[PDB]
Amino acid sequence: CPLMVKVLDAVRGSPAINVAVHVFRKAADDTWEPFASGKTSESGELHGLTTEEEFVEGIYKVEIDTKSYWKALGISPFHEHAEVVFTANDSGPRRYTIAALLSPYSYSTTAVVTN
Amino acid sequence: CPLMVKVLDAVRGSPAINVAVHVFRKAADDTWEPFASGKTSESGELHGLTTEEEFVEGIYKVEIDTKSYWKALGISPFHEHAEVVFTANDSGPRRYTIAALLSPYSYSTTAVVTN
Amino acid sequence: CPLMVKVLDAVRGSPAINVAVHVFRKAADDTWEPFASGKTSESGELHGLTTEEEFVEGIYKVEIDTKSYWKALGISPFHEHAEVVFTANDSGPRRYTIAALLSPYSYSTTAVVTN
Amino acid sequence: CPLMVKVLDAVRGSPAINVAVHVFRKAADDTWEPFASGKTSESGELHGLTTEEEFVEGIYKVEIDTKSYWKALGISPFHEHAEVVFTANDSGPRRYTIAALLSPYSYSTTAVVTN
Repeated sequence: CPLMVKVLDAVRGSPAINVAVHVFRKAADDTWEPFASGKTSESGELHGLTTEEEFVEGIYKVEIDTKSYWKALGISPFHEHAEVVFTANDSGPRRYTIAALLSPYSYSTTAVVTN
Repeated sequence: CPLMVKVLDAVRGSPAINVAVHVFRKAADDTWEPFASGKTSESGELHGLTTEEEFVEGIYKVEIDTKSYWKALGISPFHEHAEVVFTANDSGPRRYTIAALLSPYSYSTTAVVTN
Repeated sequence: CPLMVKVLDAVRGSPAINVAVHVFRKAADDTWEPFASGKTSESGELHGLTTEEEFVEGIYKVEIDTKSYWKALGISPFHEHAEVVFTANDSGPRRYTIAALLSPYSYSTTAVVTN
Repeated sequence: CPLMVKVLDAVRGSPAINVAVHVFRKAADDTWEPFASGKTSESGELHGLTTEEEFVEGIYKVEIDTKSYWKALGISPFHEHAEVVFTANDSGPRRYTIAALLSPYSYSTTAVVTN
């Protein structure tokens, strides 16, 4: 499991369920190419985005579609989406978990990098 | 300013106004003695809690009454309050800003300490 | 599993391992009585604090011993501990997860309440 | 002040000084056009990015160059930058403060919007 995304809802105190997540990898010409995507589960998690073979070193962007999430709950949001941009490095630990905690006008994101 | 408290509302993207704050200082007998209190202004800031003279070395607890804030807005939140516990002035006088960012089921708190 | 605690380290991007956690329940005379305690595991989680039978409605305090955590890593911290105070209510969902994200001068805490 | 950016360092408990910030605005062709840039002062604040006249309705991206900040301090962080993407001024002019709180493997961002 090279890359996992976990999302929490700070207003309801719950996993953020059915949130669209898009992962991109930066191409040689500096454009962002679609890499993987999915929707978070009932546990707020998104598994199976990629494989060890495909997840090579490079610069990745994870876009979490927070605006649509809040709108589906009838709550007025600030951001278009939450964005997490990072370099994958083979030097460090092998599993990346991108965690996000969502409020209508604020979010935090943390990388948990483990073996 | 020896001690300032600032509170923001992450649902509205606004200062958190009229938030009650109580400060305690640990006494010689290990009990929490009342030290100062007040409420946040329209800027979400609380000034004038204490003075350079009165704000001696000690262990302090800043209780931010988040439940009363949310309930006055007609919201049922998770926490009773946010509690911020820290040693102050152990290396001489510092200026402390205790900030808090509030959501119904989550909060963050940060200290900014200047010499 | 009525109550679980999960702690993350924002500096290292890792679970916060071997963090002491103390849970208290408020007594009739307003004092805090020890209720349960433990240390977080290699995954940053603390399971088995209590049982459904013992975890009755009431006001609880969870103290996460952040100062000792940072000192064991050789990093200079601000807070004595992180404190999470809440009322357990049988009305809502049945499992409480108290999550905390730690930095030397800041922390956030979120309640994830699920069935 | 139409747009202000404020950055804090959660390791030091201090303003984050000399942080580069780039603002982009989505153009008619869907590309991110450069809009304004600057760097945070000793207060961790960045003023004077734009004007009431120039800060028209649009989708804006505030890129906060967190990796360069940490590397200038001799630290290897996780993220490339923190990106804050939002529609502005769609209901008339507002004053936006975009705040960010930085840790090597985590950040939080909050918008405070006033009329």
